[PDB]
Amino acid sequence: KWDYDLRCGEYTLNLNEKTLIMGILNVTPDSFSDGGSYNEVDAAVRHAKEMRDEGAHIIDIGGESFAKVSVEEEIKRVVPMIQAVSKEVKLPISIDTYKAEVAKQAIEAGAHIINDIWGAKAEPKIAEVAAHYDVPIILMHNRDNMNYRNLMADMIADLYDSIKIAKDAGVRDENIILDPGIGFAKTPEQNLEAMRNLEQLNVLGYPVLLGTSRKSFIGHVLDLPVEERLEGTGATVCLGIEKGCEFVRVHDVKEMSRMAKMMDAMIGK
Amino acid sequence: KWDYDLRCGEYTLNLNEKTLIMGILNVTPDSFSDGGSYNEVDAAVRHAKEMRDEGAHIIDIGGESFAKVSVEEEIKRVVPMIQAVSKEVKLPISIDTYKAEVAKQAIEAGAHIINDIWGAKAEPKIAEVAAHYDVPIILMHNRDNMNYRNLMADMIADLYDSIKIAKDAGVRDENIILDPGIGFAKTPEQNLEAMRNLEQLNVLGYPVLLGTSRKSFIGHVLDLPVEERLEGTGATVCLGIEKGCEFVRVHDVKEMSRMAKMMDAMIGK
Ligand SMILES: CNc1nc(N)[nH]c(=O)c1[N+](=O)[O-]
Ligand SMILES: CNc1nc(N)[nH]c(=O)c1[N+](=O)[O-]
Repeated sequence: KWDYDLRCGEYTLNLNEKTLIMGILNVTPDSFSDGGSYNEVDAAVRHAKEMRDEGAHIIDIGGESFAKVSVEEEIKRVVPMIQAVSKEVKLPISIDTYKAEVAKQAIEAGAHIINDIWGAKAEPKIAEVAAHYDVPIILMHNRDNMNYRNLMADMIADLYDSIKIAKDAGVRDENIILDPGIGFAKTPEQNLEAMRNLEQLNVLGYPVLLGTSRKSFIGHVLDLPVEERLEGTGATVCLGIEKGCEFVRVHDVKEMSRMAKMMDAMIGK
Repeated sequence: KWDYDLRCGEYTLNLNEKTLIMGILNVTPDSFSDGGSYNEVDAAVRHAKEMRDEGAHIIDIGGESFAKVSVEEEIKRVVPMIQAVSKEVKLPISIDTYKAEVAKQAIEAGAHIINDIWGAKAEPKIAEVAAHYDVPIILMHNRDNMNYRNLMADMIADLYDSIKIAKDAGVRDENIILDPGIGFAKTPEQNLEAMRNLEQLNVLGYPVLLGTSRKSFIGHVLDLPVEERLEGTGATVCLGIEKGCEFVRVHDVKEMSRMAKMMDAMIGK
């Protein structure tokens, strides 16, 4: 399906061999620090190690989500975490940020991939940062409103607008990944419709990452709280893989890695 | 999709509303009994109650699987269990047997559905029993050999041979359910191919039940023992539902009911 691998500097990810698991780093800050304090960084490193041991392929690290923080404060949180994880855990790191300056400092600190929940629309200079460092960037579907004329047609148009911003900044096709933004600017009903129709995104010709883990729409369907959503997350991961996604972004790496390996064997990936 | 409901005597199962969950009753016999002894029956009733509370729609009960047993001995085991479950748990019961006489006595004891792992081929009179009591019968794909010319084409031919045996005995179309027999007369590789192609079975025009729970092919893929196959079972259940199956036969009812409910919401069932 893919005639290239994802080049992540010292690491390379094959897009044809298996579904790639992105583990969500828990990044809980210490209350009396703005810092790369031992407790907060050590906890993050331990968590990165555990996700690696349970089958993660990428570690996703962010700096907001928790005391309110300015850009300078966000960088001071995320940089020490990227530095320590990048030294201690041999996996590529994605930086979860929509801000150009955070992206830039995170890459300088050791991050390999930019993960942007606003798809280069909140701060278009992030695509300039991406193009310059020659890193993959994930362009997620998101909007400041839910006024769809036609959900899937509109998602694809919106994503194409993100692709144009990136390509116009010099991002190469091989460095673009798309994501439907499940749970962003969508009703519960719309998140289900997007899942049901996820294979449409494949027409744009880029790899697709799916983020559904523990999201409210699963709670809407099952009437279950956040800590009781493993089975529902699982269903979303399996459907996403059947519909052709190359990556899943998940909290529960052990369980979802197993589900994904089984799905891969069945579909012939 | 279906213009009829499954009529199960006092119970009715709708085939359009949700994926139907068949819970596998654990049926462990007491060693010094041939009997409906208290320990063995009480344990079965407790297990049926738990599966009901966790979302099961049907309870599957068998008499072999454990001391060796003749037909008379198999009936003496299963009848007391069917009697007690049928009195205490308000769900339809399927009798897991390929033997005409067991089926007949089980229905007399209160069973609603015949679940036949040999698809009326081991004892064709079982279809006569089915037609007479006007009960649904599950015709599973099975063979005494793995010599396929072409796996899916051969499974469909084999299943059609089962359908012909049932219809020739007077079984009505509305009382036929098919099952691909995952883990029967198939290599691990063939069980994966069958999963990947399960939607072909839908051309025959009958509802489909999928049984994958905890099976060796999942162990083959994940290199995990029987008690560590929940995530793999889950993947198989999700793929089966996406490929249009109406029932799943499972050990872990809580977890698989949740997965199935989420899948149903996504696919628009
Ligand atoms: C950084 N956060 C995310 N990133 C991507 N790419 N997709 C998501 O669904 C989410 N998410 O749900 O939070
Ligand atoms: C009674 N046992 C079964 N019955 C059906 N219908 N399908 C199965 O896969 C199995 N099974 O795997 O054991």
